[PDB]
Amino acid sequence: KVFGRCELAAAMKRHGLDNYRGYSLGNWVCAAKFESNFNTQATNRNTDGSTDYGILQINSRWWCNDGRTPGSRNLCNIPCSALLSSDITASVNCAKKIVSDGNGMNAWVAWRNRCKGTDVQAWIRGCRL
Ligand code: NA
Repeated sequence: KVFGRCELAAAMKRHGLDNYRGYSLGNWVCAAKFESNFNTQATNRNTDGSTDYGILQINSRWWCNDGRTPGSRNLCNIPCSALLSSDITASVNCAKKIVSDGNGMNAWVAWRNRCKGTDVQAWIRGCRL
């Protein structure tokens, strides 16, 4: 499913991401925009053999099991395919585990290079939250 900007914001807010670990909603919508362009079915393979899945492009090396990433840890205890669902619940639950990790949202390269330090509030403006 391809989410609308405000539709995703509301869905993320309802799942408790607004200000989770101090990161405002704008940060999460911005990350999803540049990671997958709001497409829950987005997949991208990396040179190390791992693959990123879903709206938040969660990596198979440490967070989910896709059956083809040797030495993966599956920290979110879930099949990577579950992260491609129209229901973002799984991606959100795993993201909360990731952001609590230790490096915060810096775990997401697009957020560091394209969202961090910018006016993230702009991503939820005009929305009925
Ligand atoms: Na894994």
